[PDB]
Amino acid sequence: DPTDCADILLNGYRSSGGYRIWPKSWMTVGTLNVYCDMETDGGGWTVIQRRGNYGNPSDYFYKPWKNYKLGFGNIEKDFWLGNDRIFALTNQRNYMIRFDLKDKENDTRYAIYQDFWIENEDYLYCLHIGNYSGDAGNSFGRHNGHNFSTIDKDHDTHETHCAQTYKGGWWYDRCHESNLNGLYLNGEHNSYADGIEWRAWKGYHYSLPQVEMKIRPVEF
Ligand SMILES: CC(=O)N[C@@H]1[C@@H](O)[C@H](O)[C@@H](CO)O[C@H]1O
Ligand SMILES: [Ca+2]
Repeated sequence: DPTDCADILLNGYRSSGGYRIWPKSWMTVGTLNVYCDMETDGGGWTVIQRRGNYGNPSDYFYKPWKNYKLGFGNIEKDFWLGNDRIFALTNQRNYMIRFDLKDKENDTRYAIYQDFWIENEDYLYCLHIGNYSGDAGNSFGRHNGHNFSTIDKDHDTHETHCAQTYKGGWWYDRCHESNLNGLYLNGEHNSYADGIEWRAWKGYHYSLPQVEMKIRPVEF
């Protein structure tokens, strides 16, 4: 019955954690276990990505198209939900995406983008995002309207292979201002922009230790 975490919240469940949901497209992707953040600004957020120090290698997110398509990781630790699943959820209705970022000093920033959705695999999971708001700085905006790229599939608009240079699966442009699926370098680093970066806040030489991407219906 519940199609996402907002529905789960409206049904009375107030605690954060894993829940089974029935997206409207369950006939194809099936039911899914998702992590629901029921605390941030009222709750009802379905988490689609998370980075943290959970024991996985620093290059854990350095995976090919197939892995990003199907998803990988544990929803209670660091993971990527899966593009087919993200497509299924973002298309069942209108969602906004929220980015929660935290640095090593435990300070935090967030960014909200309305009308968040991606197209299906045939269209290379092209990204769509609306207006920005928040205090982290608008570093995801430049990615609007770009294809998804991975180490084995260059779909960006640069002469080089953005994914191989910056190490993640992302909607690379030429190449990025945000790189949340990059290497887990934990803090300051000399290498150039290949860690978990959010340019508008910490520049290109600081890999955020903890980040999360989560969605909630606009009509919440
Ligand atoms: C990590 C990254 O993509 N840095 C690019 C830089 O290579 C490019 O020359 C410049 C053009 O303005 O824009 C930056 O955002
Ligand atoms: Ca290229």
